Amino acid sequence: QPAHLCFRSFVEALKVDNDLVEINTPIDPNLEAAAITRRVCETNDKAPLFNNLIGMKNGLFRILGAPGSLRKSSADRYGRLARHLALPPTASMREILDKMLSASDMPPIPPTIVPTGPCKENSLDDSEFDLTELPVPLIHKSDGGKYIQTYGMHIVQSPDGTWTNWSIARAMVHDKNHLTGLVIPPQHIWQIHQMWKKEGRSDVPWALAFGVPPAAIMASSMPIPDGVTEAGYVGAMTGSSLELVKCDTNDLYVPATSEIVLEGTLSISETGPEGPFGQMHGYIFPGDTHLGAKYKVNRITYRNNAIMPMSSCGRLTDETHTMIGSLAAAEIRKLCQQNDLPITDAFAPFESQVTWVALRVDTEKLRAMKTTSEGFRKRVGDVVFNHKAGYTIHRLVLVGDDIDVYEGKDVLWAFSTRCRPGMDETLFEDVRGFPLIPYMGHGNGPAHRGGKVVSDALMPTEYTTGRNWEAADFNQSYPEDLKQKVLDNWTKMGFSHHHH
Amino acid sequence: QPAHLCFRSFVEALKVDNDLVEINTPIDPNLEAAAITRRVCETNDKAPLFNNLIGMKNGLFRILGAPGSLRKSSADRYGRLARHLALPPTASMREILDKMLSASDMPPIPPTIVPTGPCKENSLDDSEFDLTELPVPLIHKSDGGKYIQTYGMHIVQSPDGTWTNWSIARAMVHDKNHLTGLVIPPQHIWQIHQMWKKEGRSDVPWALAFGVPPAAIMASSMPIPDGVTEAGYVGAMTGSSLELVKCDTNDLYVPATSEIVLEGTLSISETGPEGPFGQMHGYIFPGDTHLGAKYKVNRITYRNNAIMPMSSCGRLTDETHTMIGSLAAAEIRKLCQQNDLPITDAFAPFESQVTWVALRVDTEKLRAMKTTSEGFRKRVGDVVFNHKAGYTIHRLVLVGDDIDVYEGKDVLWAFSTRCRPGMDETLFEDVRGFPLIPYMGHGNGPAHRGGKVVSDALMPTEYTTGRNWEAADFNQSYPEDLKQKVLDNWTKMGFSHHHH
Ligand SMILES: Cc1cc2c3c(c1C)C(C)(C)C[C@@H](O)N3c1c(nc(O)[nH]c1=O)N2C[C@H](O)[C@H](O)[C@H](O)COP(=O)(O)O
Ligand SMILES: Cc1cc2c3c(c1C)C(C)(C)C[C@@H](O)N3c1c(nc(O)[nH]c1=O)N2C[C@H](O)[C@H](O)[C@H](O)COP(=O)(O)O
Ligand SMILES: [K+]
Ligand SMILES: [K+]
Ligand SMILES: [K+]
Ligand SMILES: [K+]
Ligand SMILES: [Mn+2]
Ligand SMILES: [Mn+2]
Repeated sequence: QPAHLCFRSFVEALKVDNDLVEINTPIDPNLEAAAITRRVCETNDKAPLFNNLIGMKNGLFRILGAPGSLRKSSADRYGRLARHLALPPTASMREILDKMLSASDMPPIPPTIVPTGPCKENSLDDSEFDLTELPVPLIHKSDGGKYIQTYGMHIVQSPDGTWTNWSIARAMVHDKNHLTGLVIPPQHIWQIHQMWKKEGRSDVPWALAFGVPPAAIMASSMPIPDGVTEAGYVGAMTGSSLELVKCDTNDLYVPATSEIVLEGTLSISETGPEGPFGQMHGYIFPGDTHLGAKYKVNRITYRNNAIMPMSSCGRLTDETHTMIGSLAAAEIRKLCQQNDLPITDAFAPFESQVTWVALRVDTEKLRAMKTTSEGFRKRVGDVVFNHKAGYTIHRLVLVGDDIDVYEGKDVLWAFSTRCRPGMDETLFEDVRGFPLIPYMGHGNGPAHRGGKVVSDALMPTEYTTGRNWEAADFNQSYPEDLKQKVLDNWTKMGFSHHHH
Repeated sequence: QPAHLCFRSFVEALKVDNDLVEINTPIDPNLEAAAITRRVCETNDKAPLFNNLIGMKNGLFRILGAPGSLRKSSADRYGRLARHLALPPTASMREILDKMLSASDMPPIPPTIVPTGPCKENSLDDSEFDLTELPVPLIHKSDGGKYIQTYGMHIVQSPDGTWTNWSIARAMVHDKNHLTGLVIPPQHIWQIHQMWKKEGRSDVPWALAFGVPPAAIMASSMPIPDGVTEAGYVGAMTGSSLELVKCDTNDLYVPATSEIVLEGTLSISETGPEGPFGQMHGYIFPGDTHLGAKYKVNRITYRNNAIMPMSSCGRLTDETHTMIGSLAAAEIRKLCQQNDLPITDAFAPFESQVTWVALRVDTEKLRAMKTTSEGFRKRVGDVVFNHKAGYTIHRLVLVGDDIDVYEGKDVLWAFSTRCRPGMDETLFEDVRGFPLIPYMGHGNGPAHRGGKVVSDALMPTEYTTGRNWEAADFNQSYPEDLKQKVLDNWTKMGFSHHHH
């Protein structure tokens, strides 16, 4: 099976790419696996495959860390991401985001039901598993539980059967047969939970699939629109219908090659302690436990020699930056274009801990609008911050055509030099805030409202007659024939490879 | 003579450090020298010494580019700066800034007058030079003139003789015997010019010395207090009295080993076209010529085989970032401590294009003040933004004890995650602004007022009971014995030098 359609094939692809280290000696799931993974993420090293987990029993489980993290070289920086999508490993960020947006103007390709697949190779009923006995990792030293769920896909369906959502949301082991996790607005798992709660008749049929098709975990991490079934979007994106098999104890459908599948229910009434968790902005507040949603597990099915993917998230750079930030940015690009705003490109700079999105403006288009910074800031911020795709993002930075939004150094340059503090910004206090950001949920103001800003790093003439500066840099402040002469004589004179 | 006391010795020190490239083939001062220098600055390469300048006549002149720029390795990153001050080349930023502040609580060491020195080896009178015939560089393609003055020291004295100031301010050739340049408030050259203008009797006696003692050019770049003679400050800092020789045509005194000396007058009445210039924020606005101050040159004296230092300034990283930003930060640290604020460290992040200063707070001290973010922001901003040492700085970022302000990644992390936009900031509109920043002088609001902000990246409990988080990073989220185990097994497992 292809790497983008089968997680086991994806692991082999990373091996073959010399982007994997197989660790075959015993590693403790209590902190050690995650500490190695954290080190990998902080240094852009090879992904670790832990083949010998202390406490693995009857095939459950190996761990792959850092599945969507960065590579060290510039040339294949995003190569792990590319391998989720059948793209060349030297793909740029723009190419990866365009692949994830491509299905937005295509008919869905609904999934294909097959009678079995590798995820049915083994099963454990209600009397045969205990989630507290599996080698679930403790990811950070102060975490409030063992976070089994950092890179699986929650599967829930609307009561009327018309929408089946696939998403990533964290969950931890509560007891032998229950998890607790985050289910918060405006996320689709929460929106669907609310529909079940309003109907009031039963708990939500649920499945959690780990080691799913890499293209499916990417869509799981992307804010595609309300009511759109991720399976059909991924089918469109990849050009192929995804093969799904029915759960044994409910009527949901899971990827046939899922490594591990939990089947059960998401309660419409019960809660349980959840968190704290070391999270995407780089923090853990020890002892900050709150009540989260509660899931009951009725059945586990799994592949022979099952592998659980794990994100050891926190400070730069891991899946919470490369996937959450970038895929929100992509959806924000599209949303702005659909609202007739002249946005060409969007990216969440890693240096902002993916709390900012830089929006590259087609300033020829802007000039024809004959508008002003105040008006334009307001319009952009009303579109993005009143939509779900803006949820996680607290600062939008508008930049002109000379800035590459995929390069955080240039975004930082433009923000620092072109946006006058106060005057060139509009604050938004009556929008949904992201409470996970420390300055929200642990800050001075309301955890769930406000704290957002549009910062205009367009210069005045970009609205009127055109750019009226040149950069004071080697590229822009010297003529071409001089530049080339300097480059050609560089090593001759005494001064000091693209792949490496 | 020691490197920190003699520019010629400094050049030799860079050679010996393998931090120089001597270019002995012909290089054009029209753009080529500066383009090589710009490339060096953008890549942290070795400093270029142009020994064969097209148009050099009778010893005037060789050029040394990038005299205070960065080195490529992390271990001796600031080594060129260290060599201005007799510090080891592996000196940290904190050590360099502490050396520049050290004379602030020492008695001055006034200079020593000697009868001659190397700067008198050659001279040209009123009938023998023409500034338009010297190999003055064109630094950027759209510059409004040939900027002879990017790394010399202007020397002016108060009318009453009590204060002699040394400072860097840009100047360009106007004609055969005049320069034009920036002389703007609140800078000391402007403050002294105003005193002469108020007296109204004559033009200001002036000298411009190039290739001065490296320790003197550093103090020239630092906002030491009003009325304090830089020579005596440098004498205190270095522990030695600086040797000065009298000018031939006025009664000012220049460093005895200056490479090149211009003697004349700064007009109290005349102006002339000046700029545009590719400047420290990375921009040039072509055609933006304004009237600047006018200097008359009566005499040139110079060393045999004179070398003119040159800053090819613009985008990161050059002397305008490493010296202007850092030395302002140092003075701001001191100013805050003198006003009883609990600041331990200050640095202008390069990523902000040196428009921000991050202030590290001793949060034990802060807690004992029993204050609030609003009050504390206000107090810090009133102290810094109403002083000259805050002139260039438009954003102050307050951070707690866990942030290393010398590491821009950590400053960016804390600003992005701990400061709520709007709520955690105070805008200052009734302070002096820095008009050179594009969003000031070419922006939407008054070029000379406002546009400043204090951004509080202290968390709420840092004012009350103490830090209540741990970072979700390898250092803070794993116990010590685990960390060391991981590091010790790193290469054994399969994963991947301080000097490199
Ligand atoms: C890639 C990725 C995404 C997320 C998460 C993680 C990773 C690795 C964790 C490591 C598990 C950390 C956790 O904070 N986490 C997470 C989460 N969204 C939540 O509601 N709850 C969460 O606990 N997202 C983001 C969501 O996946 C996206 O916002 C997506 O858009 C949701 O899908 P949908 O509602 O649009 O269908
Ligand atoms: C290191 C350095 C400092 C400065 C400059 C440059 C370099 C390399 C130029 C490349 C020439 C660019 C120019 O923008 N420039 C410059 C300038 N200050 C100005 O009033 N005018 C200027 O044109 N400073 C800053 C000043 O040197 C300091 O602010 C110092 O504090 C002044 O001394 P004082 O008034 O405190 O005595
Ligand atoms: K999704
Ligand atoms: K602006
Ligand atoms: K000075
Ligand atoms: K704050
Ligand atoms: Mn969805
Ligand atoms: Mn001074």
